[PDB]
Amino acid sequence: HMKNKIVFAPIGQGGGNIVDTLLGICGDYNALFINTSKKDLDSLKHAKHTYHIPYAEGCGKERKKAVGYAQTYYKQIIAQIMEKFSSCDIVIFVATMAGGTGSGITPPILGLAKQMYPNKHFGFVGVLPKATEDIDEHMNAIACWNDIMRSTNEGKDISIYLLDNNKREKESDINKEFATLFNDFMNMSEGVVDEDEISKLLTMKKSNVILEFDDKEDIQVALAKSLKESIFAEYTTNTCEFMGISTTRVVDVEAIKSIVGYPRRTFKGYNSKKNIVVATGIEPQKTTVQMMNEIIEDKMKQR
Ligand SMILES: Nc1nc2c(ncn2[C@@H]2O[C@H](COP(=O)(O)OP(=O)(O)O)[C@@H](O)[C@H]2O)c(=O)[nH]1
Ligand code: NA
Repeated sequence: HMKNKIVFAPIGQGGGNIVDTLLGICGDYNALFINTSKKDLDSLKHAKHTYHIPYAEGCGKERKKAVGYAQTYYKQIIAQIMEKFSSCDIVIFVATMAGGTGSGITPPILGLAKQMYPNKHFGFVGVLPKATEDIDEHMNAIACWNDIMRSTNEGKDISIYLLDNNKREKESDINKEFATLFNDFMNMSEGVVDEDEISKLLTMKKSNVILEFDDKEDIQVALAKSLKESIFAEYTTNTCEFMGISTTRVVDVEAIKSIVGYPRRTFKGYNSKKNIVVATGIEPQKTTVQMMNEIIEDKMKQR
């Protein structure tokens, strides 16, 4: 259905882990696993389709060697995706940003795919490193972000799911939680948020965030705890474009808007299992990303 409309393009070990985790939850998705490391690809649990960059191996967080291996295979990689999954409207790229092949190869491949196939929708799921990681790791994530900004009109051309490894102790938890959040998002159509409404949310440009909250505490309090604990990178703006809401019981939607952010269009529905809010079209969290430059400059001066 909506899930078969989506094809993931995980690039690198971390991005491969996330999509693999998601497929473990639900195999209704499509994915082409891209990596310089044949080892990582062979070690995947649920990869039916993989693409090993020829004559390549793991790049040990060196993004310019990743490009070295990949640059000549960019088009065929895109050929693989678009012609094997020709009936997929939405191509979501998934990559960690501090790595070598995820960080260095995703922005050229994404940017090129945009130009070759203009009428498909493109998403980017990126993962910000922990603050304790070193200069190179942060320099890689800055370079990754900037390459995508420069290739997508500052995030305006694509959907952005921005994740923060600082928000959890284990990277695996980030993997599990996002995989859960995205699939719950996709299952909102089970008064219901319809598929076209889910489609609108999913394909909305700029930065998207998915939130779930409990029905114990007050809803303003309950959403506040979700925002604070969100695996997504923090946003400082107070508006968004489209908002999806699917809850177990009747809720004050305006309270949700005051806490999560004010949308110009809302889709509301009900489900029997989760209380989920999706904010889409949030301005790309450049402020949160800018902090990496602060880490770089503070770690640099330590030397
Ligand atoms: N959330 C999450 N982050 C990861 C994972 N693996 C790696 N990372 C992050 O990405 C960086 C290493 O990227 P990795 O994907 O292993 O390198 P790549 O294969 O060259 O893209 C580390 O600094 C981590 O911050 C993962 O499985 N989950
Ligand atoms: Na499912």
